[PDB]
Amino acid sequence: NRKLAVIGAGGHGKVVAELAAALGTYGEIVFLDDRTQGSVNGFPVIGTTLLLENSLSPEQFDITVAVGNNRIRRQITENAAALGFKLPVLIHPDATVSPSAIIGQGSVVMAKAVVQAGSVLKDGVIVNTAATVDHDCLLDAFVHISPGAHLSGNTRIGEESRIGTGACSRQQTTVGSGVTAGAGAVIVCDIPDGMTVAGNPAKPL
Amino acid sequence: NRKLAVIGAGGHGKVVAELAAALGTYGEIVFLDDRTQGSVNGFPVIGTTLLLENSLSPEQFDITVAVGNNRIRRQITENAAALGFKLPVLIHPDATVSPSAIIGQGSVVMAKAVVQAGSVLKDGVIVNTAATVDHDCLLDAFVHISPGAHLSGNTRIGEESRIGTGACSRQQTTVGSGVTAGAGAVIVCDIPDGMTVAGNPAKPL
Amino acid sequence: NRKLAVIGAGGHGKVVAELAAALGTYGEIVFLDDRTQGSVNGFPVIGTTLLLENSLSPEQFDITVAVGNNRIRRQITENAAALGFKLPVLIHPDATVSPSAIIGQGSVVMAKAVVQAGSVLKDGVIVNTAATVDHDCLLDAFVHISPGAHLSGNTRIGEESRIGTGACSRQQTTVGSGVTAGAGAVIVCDIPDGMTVAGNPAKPL
Repeated sequence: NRKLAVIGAGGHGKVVAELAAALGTYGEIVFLDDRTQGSVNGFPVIGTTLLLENSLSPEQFDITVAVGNNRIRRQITENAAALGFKLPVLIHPDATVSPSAIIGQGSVVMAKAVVQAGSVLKDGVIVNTAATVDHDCLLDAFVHISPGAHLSGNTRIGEESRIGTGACSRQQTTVGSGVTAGAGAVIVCDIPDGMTVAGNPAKPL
Repeated sequence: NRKLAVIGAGGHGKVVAELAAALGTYGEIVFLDDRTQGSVNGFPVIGTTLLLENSLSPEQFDITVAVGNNRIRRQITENAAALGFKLPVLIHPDATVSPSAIIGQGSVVMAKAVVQAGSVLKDGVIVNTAATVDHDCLLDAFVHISPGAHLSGNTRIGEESRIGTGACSRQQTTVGSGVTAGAGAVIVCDIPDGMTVAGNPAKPL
Repeated sequence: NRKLAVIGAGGHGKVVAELAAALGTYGEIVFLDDRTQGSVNGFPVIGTTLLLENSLSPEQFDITVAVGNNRIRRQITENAAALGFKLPVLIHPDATVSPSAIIGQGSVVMAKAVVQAGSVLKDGVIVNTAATVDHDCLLDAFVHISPGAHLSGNTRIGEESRIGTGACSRQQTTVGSGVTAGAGAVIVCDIPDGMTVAGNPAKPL
């Protein structure tokens, strides 16, 4: 489509809108947001999220959901998909993505991020600024790999998990679903579903 | 100006001189240094720092202060500014800097570094090799973000603070002025002025 | 040479083969491997490692040894060199390598990696995804700097040492030979030969 609607005009949204602008492929980039009006960082906020169900045509707008919170991103993305909107994979020109990587709709790969050979990312993943996902990783739906986090080869990350800024994993580690790993967490073993961990090595909080 | 004088021909200076050379915009790049003579890494050392006040014309030379120590960088930069020299912001071709970032004179952004949307860097900041400054950060004057350090969104770093190699911050953290955070420090709360911290999480030393 | 044989078709091998493909300089890229047959990631496995001594001509094939294990990489690389094969330094287009860096045969520098001014890398080094080696470092033979690890200026790393994913060093630190530093290790002092360390700060295990 000629236009992109970025849902969420917070800080993450600003970065995503600049990423899209850098691609040079959209005729117009706009925000939907429920808390701010006017324009943000030079992009217009054309309305609230009610426009998605009520106004925007999937024949005119692509959608990206720029919400950091994984549960909310999931809810909005699934609603957009259900309404028939395209959810482009947005990859910054300064990211490096392997030609053998597979990346699901609605995912965003930020400046300086790397996704290596054989990795599989499901829907709505964020690989944030300078984060790396090495070969043969599996990142399930709505996972957030925060800025500067580094996953070793063969790391699996379960659905909706958040891996904090500057965190890392040892090779062949498995993180379950709904896991929170704090900034700087050093994941050296498998982490069960629903756990919050932090530290070096990462331990339950 | 056609020429650049890099003050400081140590290791940091070598990297800064190569950064400038990569820009392909200067007719000549030279060093001022007080400890070495001849040439360093193929760039001539044309004299000591006494040339700044006594010899160099601001109509012919731009200045960059390639001194890692934040206090000394401050002293020399302020002296250069007072003598009317231009202090270009030097951004490596392989850095990514947001078009909405604001960066003060004399700052240096190294290869693979990223500065994201809405960030404000004051004078004489170093964002070193592969360091990232995410959206809406504020880095005050003569801050050094060391190689591979990653600041989350909305991180504030006070004047002259040094954030060590591989360190990181959680979102919305505030580091005061004159703070030293050691290599690998994981900054998970606000850090008062003048403190030295290290560890995961970062604690006072 | 017109052709490249990548020895090792595991995950590391897949990344190395894609790196070579990105260079656009080889007429053909193939694998030797002892555990897999057919093709891997779209590159043919033309035989086992017995082809090196018995079949491949050094007048037709360049060799790279895509084995993560430093001792095995050393053994195979030294054998290839002894049989007269060229062992190109392979640098990903998205890596940044200083024009004043020196890098020994058989070394590999991955996407987003940086090697800064005055650094010296001996034979068979791996600088993995987004790892950085700052100015004036010395990395001895068959060292592996894992993804996202960051070495400060003037870091020396002894022969065959493995520096884990997301690890970092303080400036002017010396790591001995045969050292293992775990993922996330924060190297703040010198590490004697043969030691295994981990933690923040890195301590013996």
